[PDB]
This record gives sequence, structure tokens and C-alpha cells, in this order.
Amino acid sequence: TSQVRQNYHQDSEEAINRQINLELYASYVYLSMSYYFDRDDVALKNFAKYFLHQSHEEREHAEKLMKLQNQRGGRIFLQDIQKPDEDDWESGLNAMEEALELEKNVNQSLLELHKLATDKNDPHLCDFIETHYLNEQVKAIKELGDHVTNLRKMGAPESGLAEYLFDKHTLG
Amino acid sequence: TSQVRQNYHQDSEEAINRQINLELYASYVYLSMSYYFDRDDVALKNFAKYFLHQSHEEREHAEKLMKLQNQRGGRIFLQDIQKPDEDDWESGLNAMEEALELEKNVNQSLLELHKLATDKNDPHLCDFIETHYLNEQVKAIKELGDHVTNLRKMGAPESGLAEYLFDKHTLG
Amino acid sequence: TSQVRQNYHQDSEEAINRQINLELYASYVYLSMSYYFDRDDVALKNFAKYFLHQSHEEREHAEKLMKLQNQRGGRIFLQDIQKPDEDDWESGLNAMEEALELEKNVNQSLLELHKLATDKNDPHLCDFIETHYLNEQVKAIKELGDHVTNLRKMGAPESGLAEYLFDKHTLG
Amino acid sequence: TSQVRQNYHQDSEEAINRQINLELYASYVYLSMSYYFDRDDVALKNFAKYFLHQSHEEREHAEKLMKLQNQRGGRIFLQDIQKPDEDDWESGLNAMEEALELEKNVNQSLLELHKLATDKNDPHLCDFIETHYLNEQVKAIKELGDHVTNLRKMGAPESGLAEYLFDKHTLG
Amino acid sequence: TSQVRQNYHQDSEEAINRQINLELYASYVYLSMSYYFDRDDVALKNFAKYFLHQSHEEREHAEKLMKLQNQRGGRIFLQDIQKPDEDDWESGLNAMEEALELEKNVNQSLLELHKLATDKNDPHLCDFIETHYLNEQVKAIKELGDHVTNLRKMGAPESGLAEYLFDKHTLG
Amino acid sequence: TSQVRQNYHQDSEEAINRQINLELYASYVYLSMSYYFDRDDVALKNFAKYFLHQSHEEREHAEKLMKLQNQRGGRIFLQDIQKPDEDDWESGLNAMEEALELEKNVNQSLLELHKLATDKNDPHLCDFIETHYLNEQVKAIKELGDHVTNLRKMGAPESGLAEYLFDKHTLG
Ligand SMILES: [Cl-]
Ligand SMILES: [Cl-]
Ligand SMILES: [Cl-]
Ligand SMILES: [Fe+3]
Ligand SMILES: [Fe+3]
Ligand SMILES: [Fe+3]
Ligand SMILES: [Fe+3]
Ligand SMILES: [Fe+3]
Ligand SMILES: [Fe+3]
Ligand SMILES: [Mg+2]
Ligand SMILES: [Mg+2]
Ligand SMILES: [Mg+2]
Ligand SMILES: [Mg+2]
Ligand SMILES: [Mg+2]
Ligand SMILES: [Mg+2]
Ligand SMILES: [Mg+2]
Ligand SMILES: [Mg+2]
Ligand SMILES: [Mg+2]
Ligand SMILES: [Mg+2]
Repeated sequence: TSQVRQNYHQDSEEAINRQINLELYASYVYLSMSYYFDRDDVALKNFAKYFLHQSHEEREHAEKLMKLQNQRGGRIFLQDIQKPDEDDWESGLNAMEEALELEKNVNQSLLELHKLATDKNDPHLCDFIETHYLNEQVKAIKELGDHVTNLRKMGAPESGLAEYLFDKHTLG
Repeated sequence: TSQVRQNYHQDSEEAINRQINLELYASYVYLSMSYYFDRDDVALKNFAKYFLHQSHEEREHAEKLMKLQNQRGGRIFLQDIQKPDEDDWESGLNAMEEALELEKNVNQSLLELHKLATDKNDPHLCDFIETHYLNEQVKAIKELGDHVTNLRKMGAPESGLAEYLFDKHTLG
Repeated sequence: TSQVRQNYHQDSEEAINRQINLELYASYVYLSMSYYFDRDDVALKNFAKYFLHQSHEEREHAEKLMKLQNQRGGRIFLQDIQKPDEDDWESGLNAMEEALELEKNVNQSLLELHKLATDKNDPHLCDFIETHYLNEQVKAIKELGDHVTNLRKMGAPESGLAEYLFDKHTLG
Repeated sequence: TSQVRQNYHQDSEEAINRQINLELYASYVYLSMSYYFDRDDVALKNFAKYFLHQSHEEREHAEKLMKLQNQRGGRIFLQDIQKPDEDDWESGLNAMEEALELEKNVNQSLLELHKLATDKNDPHLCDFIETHYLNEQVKAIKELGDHVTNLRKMGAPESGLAEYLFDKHTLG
Repeated sequence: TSQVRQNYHQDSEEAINRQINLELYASYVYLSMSYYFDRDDVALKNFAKYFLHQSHEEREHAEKLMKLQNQRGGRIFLQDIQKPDEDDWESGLNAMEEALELEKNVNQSLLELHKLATDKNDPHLCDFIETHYLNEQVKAIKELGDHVTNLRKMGAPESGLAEYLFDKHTLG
Repeated sequence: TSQVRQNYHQDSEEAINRQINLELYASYVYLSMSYYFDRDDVALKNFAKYFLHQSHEEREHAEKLMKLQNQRGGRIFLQDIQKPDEDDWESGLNAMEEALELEKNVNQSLLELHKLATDKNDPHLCDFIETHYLNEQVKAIKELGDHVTNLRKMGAPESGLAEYLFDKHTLG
């Protein structure tokens, strides 16, 4: 048992390792999306930039959880980072829709983690998740929903003009 | 169901609409108080300024709740904003006493909202209320109590000199 | 009778209290419109910003009338602020049309108030209304008319691309 | 009953008085440690500086709890501040080990306080403890563990060179 | 015997340890007074600020004696810091009167310490006490006397207006 | 066939996809090493910083290859990022030795890629590898070799003083 460990359940420690892996997976999904928009046959530079930013933000999310694991005296166990579900993301609209679904899934995982920290009477961990993760997820989800809505209302994905103009005026 | 909605109970959504209305009501109470002190037969300019600031702060409180409703995928339903309970607030002391009672009532509503968010296992909403509302209410209530105490100790409301001097030295 | 009161008819006093309420109603209508455009299924952030500005400007219009009432020795009597006629504003174009109708109804009230002040031989009150309100209304009405025209010519509300682009290039 | 008091259980109020005393005790322990390292026969100036900083931080912790007691309408009852358990702290390693044990004991007290605030449905108090105390304690404990580890790995306390070099390179 | 010790009598060493405790007691008395004035039912923020400053100055007075003990090769032995004689200080005037008595009792201790240092032919210790403590005590006593006089002449403690105005104009 | 593709053999495309994966693996290995040194029972913060920098540099190396694949009209196919071979890196010296082996294995991959590009008469690809990767690998290998040498000469890993001092003076 680590000299620093106090009020930190084994189940919590295991759940934080699972969460680390999910944040790293999200970073990888966004990396894939970014470079799909960099293809010469897609060529939406501001979609590419938006998703590369999101990828680097998710890596920060993962590192902060690694820091937390060590702060509490848990032990980091890394797992393979699974490739994304697609290699071709089809369109700007579809990529936004997929991102929205990813962020809801990551939020579900975080909510389940909070419920476990609540059940184990770990207020530090509950505060960590609330302070650093839950409102980030609500903001992300809202932003992605807004983007999906605009793209749909503009006529995407069948209008290539719509996706072009959104790239310029919203993401640029 | 909104595309962004996740872990957001209908009861919570309804309670946030009620809270919006209460914050707007508080803004209106303070507006009324401000312009009572602007009367030529009351003429306490720093009481007027203090309560106008409080009115604009309460409007911000209401707008942040409207933003939250949309962030979570709830739907804003506005209701009439009821006029305050008085048209003549009698004195600087009485207005402070009434403000103290208003802020305790708004805090009770917020505490009931937090209990509902707890019961519905909505940690995001609990964090929102704690972060942005509960300590604002504790500080407000403490400040108002301090003002009531000083005004009483100085001889208000029968001493018009007391209210004059408090206006200058504490509120000015 | 207030010690400051001079040449201020009771009918004028009562009409100013009605005007205060109407300005506060207009503020509330614009607040409602603002947060409709903040919904995730509407998501036009510059429409939201535009209407939130207008909301805050109408609050200032009410506050200036409250100040006037006290300047002239009238007594403020606040009334409830009725909720707007819609909860869902349908589209950018519809909201602009509704705003245009609201501003013509507020102008009609102000013109009736000026007629009263004229009939009661109150030149200070006539000057106040002219200086601070009547050209503000003419400018607002003209701006809203211009916005309605552009949205219609662009193809709104059926073209969600029209409303998107208007949000960006006119309101942004 | 104070005019400001709302949702603040007598048990909570009593627990905050106990916590005030513990923070003041921790400040005193660190004061003692600081001046042990200032002895001519110990003479580790950066150990002395490190522990004097910690002592002044603990006094701030105590004052913030006193402020909270008054904010909520409780009444401060101070108790004697007990002298530390040692007069001679033996070594840099031993002092760090003792500090680590002190901070775990203070964290246990805070966790028990949070459980009481949870049981009494006092979300303001729970937020106060999470926001201002629990992560401060986790960081402190982690830092102290890191220092203990380095000192041990370097050969302390039997190596006086180890303690000298740690004083210079980590604490200096 | 410490390698630095020279001309430092055991009785002087022991008296310095008593003085350290007394300075830390004085710090605690002022801390208690400060937060009495922070209560919502007292609410004199400049009395609170004044006494919190004095609290921090007495901690520095203790720390300087701890430094001296080590400079001369004496050994620090800390004792418990007894709680003050009151929990409720009654009024601004009463607290000032109590402070004046505390500072005359600390001065008497210091004068007894100087007599000891004189009787043990310790000119370094006599100079230390004179340079750093005796005029500080004379200034403090004179300031407190001045504050007591003004409060009494103004009508305290029966006049809560007196204490309010003193808080503002002398302590603010 | 992409409209941009010219002189880019399928084998080269496929080898670049393998290289992307290997760079992302290297990033993950360094991330693991970093947070091993952040453990409370290891506690070498400059080893942690060093390896976290290397992690971020390997992510940039992967991103540049992804950019290249699109520049040449190849198609990115991501694969899972395998977890590192250890969870516990044992010591500063062992981690450096493991890193040195990792960088020689990445160099061997790059040299095989250059041979392929040479055999397919792809001078643009040869130049890319030389300009951006081969001297980076030589510098990295040389730096790691230098670090291994110093740690061994200092007495690592048995001397925890050696690793402490290396952390401070070379990596700090
Ligand atoms: Cl355009
Ligand atoms: Cl005065
Ligand atoms: Cl060295
Ligand atoms: Fe994330
Ligand atoms: Fe509020
Ligand atoms: Fe208006
Ligand atoms: Fe503390
Ligand atoms: Fe003193
Ligand atoms: Fe690389
Ligand atoms: Mg993001
Ligand atoms: Mg306020
Ligand atoms: Mg919180
Ligand atoms: Mg306007
Ligand atoms: Mg009504
Ligand atoms: Mg500390
Ligand atoms: Mg003093
Ligand atoms: Mg005792
Ligand atoms: Mg490198
Ligand atoms: Mg696999």
C-alpha cells in the first residue's frame, strides 16, 4: 500500500485506469478525424484544425487522470489504445455526429465513475471529476450539438457548399 | 428529446425554470428598492446604488440559469415576474431586513434544488449550484446581516442621522 | 404632494408608470428571444447576442423613466412583468418580425404619452420623450425593417443557409 | 439563533470549532519543526524555511474556517493549542515522516467533517471543504511522500550528506 | 553545551522559553478578538482588521525570540498555547481595554526578563530586549490608551454610533 | 487513385502507415515512463518531465507522417497503439536503457523505410526521411547513450543518490 493512500478504494483506482484508456481513445478518434479532413479529396482545413485541437485536449485529460492516480497512491496500468471505428468519416456533418456520440459515451463513463466515488464515500474524487471533467463534457456536447444543427440546417452533407462555408465561418 | 440531453431529469428541468423566475423576481425587488432611495423624500444615493447593483447581479444569476437549461437540453419556459411585496420600503434598515429575508428565501429554493439534483443523481447540476450559487448566497446573507446590525446599533430607523452616515461610510 | 412637484399632472405620472412596465416587458421579450437562439436545436449565437443586447438596452430605458418619475416628484408603482406571447420564436426571421411589431407597439405608447404631455402643457416631459425615446424608436424600427428585408430576400426562413449567413455577416 | 443561520446543524458548528483547533495545532507543529532545523547543531536552513512556510499556511487554513463559522452564523469557541509531540525532531527524514503522518491525520478529520456535512444535507459546507481543503491535503500528502522517498533513497538519516544535499537541491 | 553558547545563563534560557509562550498567547488573544468583530451581530470590520494585524505581529515577536534562543545556543521548549479568557469580547471599547491590560502584562514580563538579563550580566540579551521589544510595548500601550480614551469620550460602549464611527475614522 | 498521387508506390504507402503506428507507440512508451517517475515511491520529477517531453515530441513525429501520407495521396489506416512492455520501469537507469533500445528499434524501422524508398526510386520520400527523422534519431540515441553512461558511472541504480543528483543536475 502506498504511503500516500487514504480513502481510495481499489474499485476507484481500477475505474480511473479505465478512464485513462477512454480519454486516450478519444484523443485517437479526434486525431483520425483531423487527418481525414486534411485529405486532398476532402480538404476542409478548419475541420482538420478543430479536431486536432480536440485530440490534444483529450491527451491533457488523460494526463491529468494519470497525475490523479499517482496523487492518491493508486498505480497506473495502461492498456492498448483501440483504433477508431472508422477510417473514412464521410463528411463534416458525419464527423460531428460521431464526435457528439463519442462525447456522450465519455460523459456516461464519467457519470458512472462519479457514482462509484459517491458510493465509496470519496469526496476528493467526486470533486476532481466535477471540477475538471463534468462541465467540460457538458460544454463539449453542447458545442457539438450546435455544430450538428447548423450543418443540418445549411444542407449538409449533400451540400458541399454548406460544409465549405461552415468550415470558413464557424471553424475558421 | 434534445440531442444534448443526458442524465437530466424532467423534475430538474422544471425546477430550473422555477429558479429562473425567482432570480428575475429578486432582480425586480432590488430595482424597486433602488428607486425608493432615489425619491426626493428619501434621498439616500448610496442605498440606491447598492440596490441597483444587486438588481443587475440578480439578472446575471437568471441568465446563467437560462444558459444552463440550454446546455443540458432542457427547455426554457418563462413566467410572469411578480411585482414586489411593497411599493414604499420605509427606511434603509427596513429595506436591508427585507433584502435579508429575500436572500434567505432564494437560498432555501437553491437548497431544495440541490436536494432534488442529489436525489436524481445529477452531479453536474449539483456542482453548478454549489459553484455559482450557494456561496454567493452565504456571502450575500452575511453582508446583509452585517448591514442590519450596524444600522440597528447606530439607531436606525428613528435616527435619520444614522441612515445618512451609513449611506456615506459603508455604502459610499 | 412632493416638494419638487411642478407642472406634473397626475395623468402623466400614471402614464409614466405604464411606460416603465412596457419597457420592462420589452426587455423580457428580448431576453426570451435571446435564449431561444441559444438552444442547441437553433444555435444562432449572433441572433442570441443581438437580442440579449436589446434586452439590456430596454432595462436602461425603464430605469431612465423611473429616474424621471422621481425627478418630477411622481411616485413609482411597479406592476408584474407579463411573460412574452411565445416560448418558441420559430426562426430568425419570425423573431425579427415579432421584434419589429413590439417596437411599433412601444412607439405607439410613447406617441400617446407625448400627446398627453402636450395636452397637459408639460414641455419638460415632451422634451424628455423626444430626446431619449422617439428617435431611439425610429432607429430601432428602421434597423429591424432592414433585417426583415434582408432575411426575406435571402430566402428565410425556409433556407437555414440564409439564417446562418445572416447571423454571421450582419449580426456578427 | 443568528439572523444569518440557515441549514447549519449544531453538530457541524461544533465540528468546525474542532477543525479550527486542529489547523492551529498543525501550524504549531510546523513552527516547532522549523526552529529545530535552525539549531546550530542541525543547521538545515531550507528545511527551516520549508516548515515555517507550512506553519504560516496552516494559520491561513485556521483563519478561513473561523471566517466560515461566522459566515454561517455559528459561534467560534477556541480551545488551547496543544504543544507538539516532540521537542527534538531527530532528522530531516524523521521530520518529513512526522509531517506526513500529521497531514494524513488532518485529512482524516476533514473527511469525517465532510461525512457529517453530507449526513446533515449541508451542500455549502461540503463544497467549502472540497474546494478549500481536500485537494490541498492530497497535494500536501503527495509532496511529503515524495520528500520521504527521496530522503530514504539518498541514504538519510544516517547520511548527513544526503540531508545536506536535499536541503540544497530540493528545498532550496 | 552548544558550541555557540557563551555568557548565556540557564535562567535566561528558561525565561526566553516562557516569553515565547507569552507572545504566542498574545497572538491567540488578538486572533480571538479579530473574529469576534467579524460576527454578523457585531460587524465592525476595521476592529477585526486591526486585531488580526496585531495577531500576526505577535507571531513575529514569538518567532524572533525562537531565533534568539537558537542564536545563543539555548534550546526551545514549547508549551501549550492557552485559550483566551473570553469567548465574547462585549464591545469595541471592552476589547481595547482588554488589549491594553494584555500589553501591560506582556511588558511586565519583558521588564522582569530584562532585570534577569541585567542580574546575569548579559548585555547582548539586554540590548535584544531593548531594541526589539521594550519600545514596541511602549508604543502599543500608548496607542491602545489613545483608542480607549477616544471610545470613552465618544460614548462607547452604549453608543453603537460611537463604535461605528471609530471603526470608520480611526481604524479604517 | 488520388489526383495528387505521383511516384508513390503502394509498398511505401503501407510502410508509412506502419511508421505512424510505431511513432505513436513510442509516444505511449514515453508517457508510461513519465508517470512512473511521478509515483510517490519513485519521485524523480525531472525524469518525469524529460520523458513527458519525449512523449509529446513522438506525437509530433506521428502527425508529420500523417501529413506526408496525405501530401503524397496515400490513405491513412490507423492501428491500435499497443501498451508498453512494462508497467514498472525499475529505475532511472533502466528507463534510459529501455529508451535507448526503443530509439534504436525506431531507427531500424526508419532505415528499412529509406531502403524501400530508395528501391522504389522515390527521392521525395528519401529526402523526407533524411530531413526530418534520421538525424533526429542519431541525436536521440547519442543523448540517451550519454545519459546511460553518466548514470552507470555515478553508481546507478543501486545508488539512489546517483539518480537523485542526475535528476537535478542533468535533467533539471
Ligand atoms: Cl459567405
Ligand atoms: Cl462622520
Ligand atoms: Cl551536488
Ligand atoms: Fe476527455
Ligand atoms: Fe440570485
Ligand atoms: Fe424601449
Ligand atoms: Fe491545514
Ligand atoms: Fe509581543
Ligand atoms: Fe520518433
Ligand atoms: Mg474538447
Ligand atoms: Mg448580491
Ligand atoms: Mg465543487
Ligand atoms: Mg434597441
Ligand atoms: Mg399579474
Ligand atoms: Mg502545506
Ligand atoms: Mg502590536
Ligand atoms: Mg495545557
Ligand atoms: Mg526525442
Ligand atoms: Mg489490437
